[PDB]
Amino acid sequence: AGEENFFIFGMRVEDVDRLDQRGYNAQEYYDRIPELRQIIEQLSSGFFSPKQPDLFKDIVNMLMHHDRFK
Amino acid sequence: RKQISVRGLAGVENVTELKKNFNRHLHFTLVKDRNVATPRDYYFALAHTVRDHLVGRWIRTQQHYYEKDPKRIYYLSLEFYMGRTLQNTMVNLALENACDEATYQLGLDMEELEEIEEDAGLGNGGLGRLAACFLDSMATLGLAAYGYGIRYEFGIFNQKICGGWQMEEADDWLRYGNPWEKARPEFTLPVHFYGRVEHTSQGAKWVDTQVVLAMPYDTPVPGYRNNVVNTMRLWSAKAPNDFNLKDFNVGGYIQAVLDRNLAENISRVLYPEGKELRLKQEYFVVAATLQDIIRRFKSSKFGCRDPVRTNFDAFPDKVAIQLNDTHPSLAIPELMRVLVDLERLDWDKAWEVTVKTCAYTNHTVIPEALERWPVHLLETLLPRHLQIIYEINQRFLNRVAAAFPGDVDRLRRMSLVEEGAVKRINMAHLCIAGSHAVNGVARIHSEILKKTIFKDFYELEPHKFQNKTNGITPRRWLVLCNPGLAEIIAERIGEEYISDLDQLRKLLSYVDDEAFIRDVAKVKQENKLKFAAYLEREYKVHINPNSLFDVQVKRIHEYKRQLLNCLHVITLYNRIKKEPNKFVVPRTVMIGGKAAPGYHMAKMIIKLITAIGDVVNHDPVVGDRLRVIFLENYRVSLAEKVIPAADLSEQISTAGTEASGTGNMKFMLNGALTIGTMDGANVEMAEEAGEENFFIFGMRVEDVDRLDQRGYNAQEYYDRIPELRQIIEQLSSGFFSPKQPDLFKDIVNMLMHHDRFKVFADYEEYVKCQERVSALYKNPREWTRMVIRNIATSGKFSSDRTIAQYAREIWGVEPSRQRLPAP
Ligand SMILES: Nc1ncnc2c1ncn2[C@@H]1O[C@H](COP(=O)(O)O)[C@@H](O)[C@H]1O
Ligand SMILES: *Cc1c(COP(=O)(O)O)cnc(C)c1O
Repeated sequence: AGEENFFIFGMRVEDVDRLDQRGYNAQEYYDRIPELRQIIEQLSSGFFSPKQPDLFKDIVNMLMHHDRFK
Repeated sequence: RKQISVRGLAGVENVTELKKNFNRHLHFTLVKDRNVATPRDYYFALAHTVRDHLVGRWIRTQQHYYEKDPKRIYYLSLEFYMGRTLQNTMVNLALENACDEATYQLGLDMEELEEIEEDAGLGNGGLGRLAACFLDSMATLGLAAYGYGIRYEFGIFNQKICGGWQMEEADDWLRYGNPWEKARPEFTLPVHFYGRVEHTSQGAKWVDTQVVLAMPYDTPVPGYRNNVVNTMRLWSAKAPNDFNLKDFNVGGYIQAVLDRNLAENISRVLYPEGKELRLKQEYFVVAATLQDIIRRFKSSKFGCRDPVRTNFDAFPDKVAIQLNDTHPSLAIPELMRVLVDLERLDWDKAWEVTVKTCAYTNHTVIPEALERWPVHLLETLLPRHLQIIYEINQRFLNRVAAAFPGDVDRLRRMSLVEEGAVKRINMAHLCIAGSHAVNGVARIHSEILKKTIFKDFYELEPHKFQNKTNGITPRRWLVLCNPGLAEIIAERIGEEYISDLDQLRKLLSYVDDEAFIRDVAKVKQENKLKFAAYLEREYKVHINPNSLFDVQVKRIHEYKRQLLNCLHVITLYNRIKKEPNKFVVPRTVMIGGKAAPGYHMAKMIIKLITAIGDVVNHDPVVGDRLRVIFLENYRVSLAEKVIPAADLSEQISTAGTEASGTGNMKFMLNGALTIGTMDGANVEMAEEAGEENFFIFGMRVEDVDRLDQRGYNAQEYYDRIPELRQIIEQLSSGFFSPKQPDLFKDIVNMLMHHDRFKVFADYEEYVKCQERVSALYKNPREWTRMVIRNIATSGKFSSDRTIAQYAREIWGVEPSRQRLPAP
C-alpha cells in the first residue's frame, strides 16, 4: 500500500522490549500527559458511572499500576 | 434421686487413685488388656483417667450456671483450632505431677503417650487459634461462656512435602475416637434449607424446605485451676435417614443419595469463592446454635421467670453472642426470623434485642476480603432470610437518611445490597447494622476501620466502633509449652503471672542479675537442644545447636513474604561462599506453614525454600554455618515445639497489611527477638518493649502509599543492588533447580514485573537489620538482656487482658479469677 498510505504508528517491537528492560511505570505518563490525568480522574470520580462511581475502579488500577500491554 | 450424686467418685491428687482409674478404663472402657495394648491404647486409658476429673467439675459448673443464671456468652466461630488436650487439662487441673508419677509407677512414660494425641483438627490459622485462647481465658475469668462451631470430621489437610512439593493428605484425626468429646445424639436439631415463603394472615411461613440434622458434640474446656469448665459444643451435620421408602420420593428414585452426601459434607471439611456449600456451612453452624441459645433462655430456670412473653427484653441482659468474623452474620437475620416469625414480636421489639445482642470482632483490612454473598444465592436456599435482610436494609437506609439528609450517594454506599453485574449482599454491612459493638483486634487496625473502611458507619454510629487487641493465653503458650522458662520465672517472682500476665514487668529488676541472665540463656540452650533432635528423630537434617534459630511460621502467602526471607538466605549463602573464611554467625533458618491448595505462587514458594535448602545443606564449603529447613505440617503442636526453640521471630509482612497476628506474641513470651515491619501487633509490641528492644525495619505504611503514588518499579532496585541482581540471575539460570533451569520463571517474573507487595523495596533495609541481628547474637549477655526485656513486657498480650476488655466494654459481665467450689 505504501507506508504513507497507511496510518501505522506508535511503538514497534524494539521499544516494548526496551521498555520491559527499563521497567515500564504507568504513573510517570499520567503525571505528564494532561488530558490523561484528567480522564483517569474522571473515571475514578464516577463521571461515567454516578450510581457506582467506584465501578470502574479496577480498570484504573490495572492501567495506573499493572498493565502488561502498555 | 438425691441418692444419685457426683459426690463419692474421686480422690484427685492421688497417685494411687489415678493408677486405679487407669486400670479400669484400659480394661473396662477400652476392653483392651496389657497383653494387647498399643501406645495409642495406653493414651485412651490415661486420657480417660484424666477425663473423669475434667467432667466431674463440668457437672458442677453447669449446674452452677443454671442456679446462678448469669448473662451468657456464646462465641460463634467457624474454626476452633484446639489441638492437643492431655497436658493443658493436666496442667489446668493440676494433676500433671500426680499423673506423671502414676503412669510412671505403672511403667509407661507420660511424655510418650502425650505425643500420640493427633491435633484436634477443628481449625486452620489466626482466626481459629484465637478462639481457642479466648476459651481458656474466658473459663479462667470464671465467665459463663460457650464455643459453638461445626465439628469438622476431616479438619483441613495435613501437609506432606514430597519432592520438595506440597502434597495435601487428609486429616482424619477422628480416626480412633477423640476422647475429649461427648456425642449427644439426643439434642439433634432440624436445620432448614431451600423452600418458599408463604405469607399467611399474621406473617410469613417458610415452607417446603429440606431439612438436615445438626447433631452436637460436647467438649468440656477447663479454666486454669479455678475449677470452672465450660463447653465447646460443635455440630456434626447429618442426613435424615428416611431415604429408602419412607417418604414416597424414593423407591423409584434414590438419586437423592445425593441430598444425603451433600448434607453430610457440611461437617466433612474446612474451607481451606461464592460457593453454595460455604453459605450452607455458615447457616448450619448458626441455626442449630440459635435454637440451643434461645432454648436455654427459656429452659435455664427463665421458663419460671417469664414475667411477660418469657421476654426477650430480658434476652440481652441474659444472653450475649459474638460474631467472630462475618462467618456467623446470618445469626442476626436468623435471630430476627426466630423472634418475629417463630416467637411473635413486632419488628422493632425484635431488632432492639438483635442489635443489643450482636457484637462482631473484625480481622480484615482490605475491602476485597469482606464477606459478600450473591442475592440470588440467598434467594434459592435462604428465601425468608434474604427477605428479612432486605427489611433491615430499607430501614437502616432510612435511619441513615434521617441522619445525612440530602445525601443519596452515602445512601447508595452504606446499604447492605451491592450493585454491579451480579448484585451481592455485603455481609460486612449486615454485621455492623445488626450490632451494639464492632471492634478491630489491634489499635492500628480498629482505627483504619473507622477511618477508611467502615467510616460512614462511624459518623452515624460512633460509639459502636471500639477495639480489643488480640492476645494469647499464657497457659498453652508459656507454661505448657515452656516448663523451663516457666520454672525460672517462678523462682524470681512466683505464679500470679500465669493467671495475671502484666505482672512480668517485675522481671525488669533482674535485667542485670547474672543468675537470671545465665538462666534465661540456659533454658533456651536446652529448648533448642531438644528441637535439633526431633529435627533428626521425626524427620531428618544435622542441626548445629549453637546457631541463630531464625524462624518464620506464616500462612504461605505472597504478602507475608517468605520470598524476602528466601533472598536474605541466598545472600548469606553467596557471602559465605565468596569468602569461606569470614566469621559469619551460624544460623538455622526454618520456614513452615501451609500453602492452601491451588494457590500456585504459594506452592512455588514452598518449593523455592526446599530448593535452596537442598543446595546450602549439601554445600561443603558451607559446613554448618548456614542451613535452610522447611518445617512440615505446621499446626498447633509444632508451634508449641518450634516457638520455645526460636531465637529470631521473623514478622516481616508489607507495611500495612497484617491486622495484628497472634504468633507475634507467642515468640516474645518465649524469648526470641522479633525482626519485623512496623505494622499489625508489632506496633504495640515495639511500644511495650520499647522500640530499641525490637528489630523494626523497612517501609512504614506512609511510604508504601507513597511508593504506589510515584509507582514502584522493581527494576531500579535491580539496577542498583548488586547482590539482588545476582540472586535474580541465579534463580532464572536454574542454579537452585539444575534439572529444570526455567522452573522458577514465574517467581522471578513476579518479583520483577508485578509484585503487589514490594519485596525488592524492603531488600537493602532488611539485609542490614539482620546484619545488626547476627552482630548482637555475637555477644550473649546483651542479646539475653534484650530477651529479658521482651519477656518482662509480654503482659499487654495475655488473652486474659483481651477477654477482660470484652467482658467489661462489650458483653457487659465481670471477670473473676476466683475459684469456683467443686470437685
Ligand atoms: N435445670 C438444671 N439444673 C441443674 N443443672 C442443670 C440444669 N440444666 C442443665 N444443667 C447442667 O448443665 C449441663 C448442660 O446442660 P444443657 O444446656 O442441657 O446441655 C447439664 O449436663 C447439667 O450439668
Ligand atoms: C498462633 C498460631 C497461628 C497464628 O498465626 P499468626 O501468623 O501468628 O497470626 C498459626 N498457627 C498456629 C499453630 C498457631 O498456634
